[PDB]
Amino acid sequence: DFHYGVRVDVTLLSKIRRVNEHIKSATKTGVVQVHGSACTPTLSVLSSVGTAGVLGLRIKNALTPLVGHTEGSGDVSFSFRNTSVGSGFTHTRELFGANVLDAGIAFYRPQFVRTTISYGDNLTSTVHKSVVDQKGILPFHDRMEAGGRTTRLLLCGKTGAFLLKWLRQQKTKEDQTVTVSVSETLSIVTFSLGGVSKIIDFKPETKPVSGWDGLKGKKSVDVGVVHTDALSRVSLESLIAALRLCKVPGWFTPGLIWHSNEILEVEGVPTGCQSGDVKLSVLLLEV
Amino acid sequence: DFHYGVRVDVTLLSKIRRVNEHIKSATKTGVVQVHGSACTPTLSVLSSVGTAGVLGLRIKNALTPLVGHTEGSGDVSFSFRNTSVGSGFTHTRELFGANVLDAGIAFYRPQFVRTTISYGDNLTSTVHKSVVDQKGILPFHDRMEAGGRTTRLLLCGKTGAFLLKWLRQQKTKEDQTVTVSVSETLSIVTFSLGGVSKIIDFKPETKPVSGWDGLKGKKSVDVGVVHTDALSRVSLESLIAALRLCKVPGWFTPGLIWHSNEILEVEGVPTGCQSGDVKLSVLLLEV
Repeated sequence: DFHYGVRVDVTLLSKIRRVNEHIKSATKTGVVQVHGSACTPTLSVLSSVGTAGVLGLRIKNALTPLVGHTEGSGDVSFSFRNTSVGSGFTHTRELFGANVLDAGIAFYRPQFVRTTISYGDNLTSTVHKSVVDQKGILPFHDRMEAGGRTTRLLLCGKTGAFLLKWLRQQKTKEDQTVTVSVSETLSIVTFSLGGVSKIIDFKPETKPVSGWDGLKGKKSVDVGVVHTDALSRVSLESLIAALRLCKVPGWFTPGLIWHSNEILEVEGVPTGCQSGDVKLSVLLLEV
Repeated sequence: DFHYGVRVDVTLLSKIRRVNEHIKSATKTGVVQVHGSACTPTLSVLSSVGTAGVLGLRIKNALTPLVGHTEGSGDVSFSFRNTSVGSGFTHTRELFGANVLDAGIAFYRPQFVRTTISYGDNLTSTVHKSVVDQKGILPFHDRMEAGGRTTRLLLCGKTGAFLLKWLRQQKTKEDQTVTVSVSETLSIVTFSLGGVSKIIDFKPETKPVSGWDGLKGKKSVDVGVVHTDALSRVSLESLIAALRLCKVPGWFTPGLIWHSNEILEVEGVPTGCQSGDVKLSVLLLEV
């Protein structure tokens, strides 16, 4: 019983390919998910990053369901690994392949997944079957649109690169916990590790803003919003990778957000104009 | 019309896996072939090596044909690339996979190839279809058993490693032609390149021998057979790789053979006892 299938908009994925090539090593061992409404589900990839971080690439409107699916009108949630064990098959690698003509993903019994890839020469194809076994990993990203007032920071290229150079030169063989804090009194965020610190000041926006709109901005000055002092102590490896993964040239630039729920999020803030169906971020877990 | 299929003895390939892992980068872009009798065909992989060399791994008795094939009793010859263009599918990579449970290759119209792989979890599988388009590359290896008297050389580990160290330290960015010659008068083989040479002497066997049996031997002395002076001028890149590819620890050790037909062959001479169904060599083309 073929309960649910979807056709993959490969043309859309091509335009987004650059984002996938930048995060590919981090997501090779990841989890691929198909979730949201049965009508227009989201395609997303997740994977751990360093000791306590979680990457999430989420692509809306890249899928069209096949007519005659049993379970409709409500939601959908299929979660599997993109690289099945033993295999030489990486879903996202092939979904984003350059020489890909068409692609589809089917589900059936919710324990099995079939991905069909059709290559350039209108002749070569691959049909990979596997198990849907990552039900524990939820699609917990394209959410929490309300609330607003959150403590967030957006650093420019110059400051952002300088912050990264500094971070990695503190790195050793073993991981360390970095405490990141934000002062509302002084408009300052400090990175503290071992016995050294990095201080960065920012211009706080008076006007009440939401998300990142109205903080760009990032030409030569560092901007931020803060309503309570914040303090987080996250994994250094996760931080480096997070800041490196969300810096996608011609696409995203890192933004830090302090969630009410102990979580520091590194988010790719769109620098361009063709990443509307895409969200990229890394949740840094409190250590 | 499913004209011809074969079941792959993965258990046998496992025991041989070590040979495949050593030549994998050289064969990634290679050609896979199924040839010989329809009853027991040979599985082999070919690929160029440097500017003018041809690697050939050939495995006998690793295949069992499926009952009901149209064309029988006579021979078979199917030649395709192991990495189809655009794909993330390498036949040999998956045929030799560790977590492989079973595998089969089918042919049908002689233009199409299907390889079915079944992984460890008796659940994951891959079905890759492609085109049989390398008809020009013939299976020209497990042949020429007669003739005999050929000029051949077998160097020990010490001499062989010293020869390789010397070769690669002559290497530059650009390739050069190395002339390799053999003197019957003096039992000596010399490697000449640019303006430097390496001289190696060997003990020639009186007793008339065939193939490599009766020249092993390779404990601490270099052995050889020569009936006419030989001179070859092959590609240096090809020579290095050839000597490096045919040196498989616990399996093969390089042997040089001067064929009557302008061709210098670098052959993996079995060092062990479990490589009976396998032949590995590289044909060095005259430059």
